[PDB]
Amino acid sequence: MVLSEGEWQLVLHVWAKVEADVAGHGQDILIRLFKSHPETLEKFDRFKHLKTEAEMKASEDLKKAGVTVLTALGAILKKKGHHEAELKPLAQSHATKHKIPIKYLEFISEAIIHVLHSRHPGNFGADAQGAMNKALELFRKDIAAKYKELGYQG
Ligand code: HEM
Repeated sequence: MVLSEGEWQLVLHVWAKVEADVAGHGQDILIRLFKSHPETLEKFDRFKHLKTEAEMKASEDLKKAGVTVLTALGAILKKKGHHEAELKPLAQSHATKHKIPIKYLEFISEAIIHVLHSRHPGNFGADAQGAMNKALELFRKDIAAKYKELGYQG
Protein backbone atom coordinates (compact mmCIF):
# COMPACT_ATOMS: atom_id res chain seq x y z
CA MET A 1 0.00 0.00 0.00
CA VAL A 2 0.97 3.65 -0.45
CA LEU A 3 -0.02 6.84 1.36
CA SER A 4 -0.31 10.13 -0.49
CA GLU A 5 1.80 13.12 0.55
CA GLY A 6 -1.38 14.67 1.95
CA GLU A 7 -1.94 11.66 4.21
CA TRP A 8 1.68 11.73 5.45
CA GLN A 9 1.25 15.40 6.26
CA LEU A 10 -1.78 14.67 8.45
CA VAL A 11 0.21 11.93 10.23
CA LEU A 12 3.32 14.07 10.77
CA HIS A 13 1.26 17.06 11.87
CA VAL A 14 -0.30 15.25 14.84
CA TRP A 15 2.98 13.42 15.50
CA ALA A 16 4.70 16.80 16.00
CA LYS A 17 2.21 17.37 18.85
CA VAL A 18 2.99 13.95 20.34
CA GLU A 19 6.70 14.84 20.32
CA ALA A 20 6.12 17.81 22.62
CA ASP A 21 5.64 15.21 25.40
CA VAL A 22 7.09 11.84 24.42
CA ALA A 23 7.18 10.35 27.91
CA GLY A 24 3.59 11.34 28.74
CA HIS A 25 2.18 9.90 25.51
CA GLY A 26 4.34 6.79 25.98
CA GLN A 27 2.83 6.15 29.43
CA ASP A 28 -0.76 6.80 28.29
CA ILE A 29 -0.40 4.44 25.33
CA LEU A 30 1.13 1.52 27.24
CA ILE A 31 -1.32 1.86 30.12
CA ARG A 32 -4.24 1.94 27.64
CA LEU A 33 -2.81 -1.21 25.98
CA PHE A 34 -2.39 -3.08 29.31
CA LYS A 35 -5.85 -2.14 30.59
CA SER A 36 -7.54 -3.13 27.34
CA HIS A 37 -5.47 -6.29 26.76
CA PRO A 38 -3.86 -7.46 30.06
CA GLU A 39 -2.30 -10.46 28.30
CA THR A 40 0.14 -8.07 26.62
CA LEU A 41 1.64 -7.04 29.99
CA GLU A 42 3.03 -10.57 30.40
CA LYS A 43 5.59 -9.97 27.64
CA PHE A 44 7.37 -7.34 29.72
CA ASP A 45 9.27 -9.35 32.34
CA ARG A 46 10.62 -6.15 33.83
CA PHE A 47 7.22 -4.93 35.04
CA LYS A 48 4.86 -7.85 34.46
CA HIS A 49 4.00 -7.71 38.20
CA LEU A 50 2.21 -4.31 38.15
CA LYS A 51 -1.35 -4.77 39.42
CA THR A 52 -2.99 -1.35 39.10
CA GLU A 53 -2.99 1.81 37.00
CA ALA A 54 -1.56 3.72 39.93
CA GLU A 55 1.42 1.36 40.01
CA MET A 56 1.81 1.64 36.24
CA LYS A 57 1.77 5.45 36.39
CA ALA A 58 4.48 5.37 39.03
CA SER A 59 6.76 2.97 37.18
CA GLU A 60 9.94 4.47 35.75
CA ASP A 61 10.56 1.27 33.78
CA LEU A 62 7.18 1.46 32.05
CA LYS A 63 7.71 5.14 31.23
CA LYS A 64 11.08 4.30 29.67
CA ALA A 65 9.51 1.50 27.61
CA GLY A 66 6.90 3.94 26.31
CA VAL A 67 9.58 6.46 25.28
CA THR A 68 11.41 3.65 23.49
CA VAL A 69 8.29 2.60 21.60
CA LEU A 70 7.44 6.13 20.47
CA THR A 71 10.97 7.12 19.52
CA ALA A 72 11.30 4.00 17.32
CA LEU A 73 7.83 4.44 15.78
CA GLY A 74 8.46 8.14 15.20
CA ALA A 75 11.64 7.37 13.27
CA ILE A 76 9.68 4.96 11.08
CA LEU A 77 6.81 7.37 10.39
CA LYS A 78 9.20 10.17 9.41
CA LYS A 79 10.62 7.92 6.65
CA LYS A 80 7.20 8.17 4.98
CA GLY A 81 7.15 4.55 3.84
CA HIS A 82 10.87 4.14 3.05
CA HIS A 83 11.49 2.29 6.29
CA GLU A 84 12.95 -1.06 5.25
CA ALA A 85 16.23 -0.39 7.10
CA GLU A 86 14.51 0.64 10.34
CA LEU A 87 12.17 -2.36 10.21
CA LYS A 88 14.77 -5.14 10.00
CA PRO A 89 16.21 -5.11 13.53
CA LEU A 90 12.77 -4.37 14.99
CA ALA A 91 11.16 -7.34 13.22
CA GLN A 92 14.03 -9.56 14.27
CA SER A 93 13.89 -8.76 17.99
CA HIS A 94 10.09 -8.84 18.22
CA ALA A 95 9.76 -12.10 16.31
CA THR A 96 12.77 -13.99 17.72
CA LYS A 97 13.60 -12.58 21.16
CA HIS A 98 10.33 -11.11 22.50
CA LYS A 99 7.91 -13.30 20.45
CA ILE A 100 5.23 -10.68 19.81
CA PRO A 101 2.35 -11.83 17.61
CA ILE A 102 0.96 -9.48 14.93
CA LYS A 103 -2.23 -9.52 16.99
CA TYR A 104 -0.48 -7.50 19.70
CA LEU A 105 0.73 -4.96 17.13
CA GLU A 106 -2.91 -4.46 16.18
CA PHE A 107 -3.70 -3.94 19.89
CA ILE A 108 -1.05 -1.26 20.35
CA SER A 109 -2.19 0.41 17.11
CA GLU A 110 -5.65 0.78 18.65
CA ALA A 111 -4.17 2.18 21.85
CA ILE A 112 -2.24 4.78 19.85
CA ILE A 113 -5.36 5.88 18.00
CA HIS A 114 -7.37 6.09 21.25
CA VAL A 115 -4.77 8.26 22.98
CA LEU A 116 -4.26 10.67 20.03
CA HIS A 117 -8.05 10.96 19.78
CA SER A 118 -8.26 11.81 23.52
CA ARG A 119 -5.36 14.29 23.67
CA HIS A 120 -5.55 15.96 20.24
CA PRO A 121 -9.21 16.21 19.19
CA GLY A 122 -8.54 19.30 17.08
CA ASN A 123 -5.72 17.71 15.10
CA PHE A 124 -7.17 14.24 15.02
CA GLY A 125 -10.41 14.51 13.08
CA ALA A 126 -11.74 11.77 10.78
CA ASP A 127 -9.32 12.41 7.92
CA ALA A 128 -6.30 12.54 10.24
CA GLN A 129 -7.34 9.33 12.01
CA GLY A 130 -7.81 7.62 8.65
CA ALA A 131 -4.31 8.64 7.59
CA MET A 132 -2.79 7.46 10.92
CA ASN A 133 -4.65 4.15 10.62
CA LYS A 134 -3.30 3.71 7.04
CA ALA A 135 0.26 4.44 8.23
CA LEU A 136 -0.02 1.92 11.07
CA GLU A 137 -1.57 -0.67 8.74
CA LEU A 138 1.38 -0.17 6.37
CA PHE A 139 3.74 -0.64 9.33
CA ARG A 140 1.96 -3.86 10.39
CA LYS A 141 1.88 -5.21 6.83
CA ASP A 142 5.61 -4.74 6.28
CA ILE A 143 6.44 -6.11 9.72
CA ALA A 144 4.25 -9.18 9.08
CA ALA A 145 6.13 -9.79 5.80
CA LYS A 146 9.47 -9.63 7.65
CA TYR A 147 8.19 -11.96 10.36
CA LYS A 148 7.52 -14.56 7.65
CA GLU A 149 11.00 -14.16 6.12
CA LEU A 150 12.47 -14.64 9.59
CA GLY A 151 10.55 -17.87 10.19
CA TYR A 152 7.88 -16.63 12.55
CA GLN A 153 4.98 -14.67 11.01
CA GLY A 154 3.07 -15.50 14.19
C1 HEM B 1 4.64 0.20 17.45
C2 HEM B 1 5.12 -0.92 18.17
C3 HEM B 1 6.41 -1.26 18.66
C4 HEM B 1 7.62 -0.64 18.53
C5 HEM B 1 7.97 0.48 17.51
C6 HEM B 1 8.52 -1.30 19.46
C7 HEM B 1 9.84 -0.93 19.68
C8 HEM B 1 10.67 -1.54 20.59
C9 HEM B 1 12.02 -1.17 20.80
C10 HEM B 1 12.82 -0.13 19.98
C11 HEM B 1 12.53 -1.95 21.77
C12 HEM B 1 14.05 -1.94 22.04
C13 HEM B 1 15.05 -2.94 21.48
C14 HEM B 1 14.40 -4.20 20.96
O1 HEM B 1 14.03 -4.24 19.77
O2 HEM B 1 14.27 -5.16 21.75
C15 HEM B 1 11.44 -2.84 22.12
C16 HEM B 1 11.53 -3.78 23.10
C17 HEM B 1 10.52 -4.62 23.51
N1 HEM B 1 9.29 -4.67 22.97
FE1 HEM B 1 8.60 -3.53 21.54
N2 HEM B 1 7.89 -2.33 20.15
C18 HEM B 1 6.60 -2.31 19.66
C19 HEM B 1 5.57 -3.14 20.11
C20 HEM B 1 5.66 -4.10 21.11
C21 HEM B 1 4.53 -4.83 21.64
C22 HEM B 1 3.06 -4.67 21.20
C23 HEM B 1 5.02 -5.61 22.64
C24 HEM B 1 4.39 -6.45 23.60
C25 HEM B 1 3.00 -6.72 23.82
C26 HEM B 1 6.42 -5.35 22.69
C27 HEM B 1 7.27 -5.92 23.60
C28 HEM B 1 8.62 -5.61 23.73
C29 HEM B 1 9.47 -6.17 24.77
C30 HEM B 1 9.14 -7.31 25.72
C31 HEM B 1 10.62 -5.53 24.61
C32 HEM B 1 11.84 -5.52 25.48
C33 HEM B 1 11.59 -4.93 26.85
C34 HEM B 1 12.88 -4.71 27.59
O3 HEM B 1 13.68 -3.87 27.12
O4 HEM B 1 13.10 -5.37 28.63
N3 HEM B 1 6.80 -4.42 21.75
N4 HEM B 1 10.31 -2.59 21.41
